[PDB]
Amino acid sequence: CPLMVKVLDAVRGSPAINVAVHVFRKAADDTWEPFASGKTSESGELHGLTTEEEFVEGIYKVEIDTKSYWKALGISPFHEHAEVVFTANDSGPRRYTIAALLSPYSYSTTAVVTN
Amino acid sequence: CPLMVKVLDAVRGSPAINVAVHVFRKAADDTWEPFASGKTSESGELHGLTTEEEFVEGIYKVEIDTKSYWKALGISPFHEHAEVVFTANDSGPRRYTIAALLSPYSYSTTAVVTN
Ligand SMILES: O=C(O)c1ccc2c(=O)c3c(Cl)cccc3oc2c1
Ligand SMILES: O=C(O)c1ccc2c(=O)c3c(Cl)cccc3oc2c1
Ligand SMILES: [Ca+2]
Ligand SMILES: [Ca+2]
Repeated sequence: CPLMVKVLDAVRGSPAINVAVHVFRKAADDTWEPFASGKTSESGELHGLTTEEEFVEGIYKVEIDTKSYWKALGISPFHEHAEVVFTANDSGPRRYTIAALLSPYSYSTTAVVTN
Repeated sequence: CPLMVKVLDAVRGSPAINVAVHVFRKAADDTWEPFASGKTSESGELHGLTTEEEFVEGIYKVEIDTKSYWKALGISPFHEHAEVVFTANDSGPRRYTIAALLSPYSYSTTAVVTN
């Protein structure tokens, strides 16, 4: 599991459960090709998106469907989605966690990259 | 101007100066059409992107070129850019400040919307 996504809710103080997440990889023609997707679990985590063999160097986009999340909770949101765009670089063994903390008019994201 | 962008640097505790910002608007064919662009000043602020006439309803994407910013400071950062995607003016004109706070492996963004 080289890529995991974790989503937290800053309003309710909880994991963000059942959030749709789509991962795309940038193609040679600069378009975004679907790569993996899923919904966060009760812990706010989305595991099993990809494998070591599939996850090659490149530019990836993680789109978190925050608008649908807030709407399911009855809360008025600002963003259409949260988008995290990054380069995967093979500098020895690495596992990537893309984490996001959501509020209705703000989000924060960090990368936790470990060996 | 109804759209302002402000960027801060969380490593230095300073405005993020000379950050390139590109704004796109979703077209009727669902592609991202260029809308406006500029760069942050010595205060970290970007004024004058657009006008009340040009800033119509739509879905907008504000791309903040964080990688180019860090690279100019001699730092290899994680993200390619920070992306802020939102529907604007759906209930009439508003003024939007899109703020971002940058670190090499993380960013936060918030919107301040006023009438
Ligand atoms: O990976 C985890 O377990 C984990 C735990 C805590 C956080 C967290 O508090 C956090 C904050 Cl403030 C801002 C932006 C992203 C974040 O991501 C996290 C991720
Ligand atoms: O518009 C301003 O003047 C302004 C002032 C402070 C902040 C700020 O601290 C801040 C933080 Cl912590 C996290 C994410 C976005 C932010 O945007 C700001 C914007
Ligand atoms: Ca490389
Ligand atoms: Ca409308």
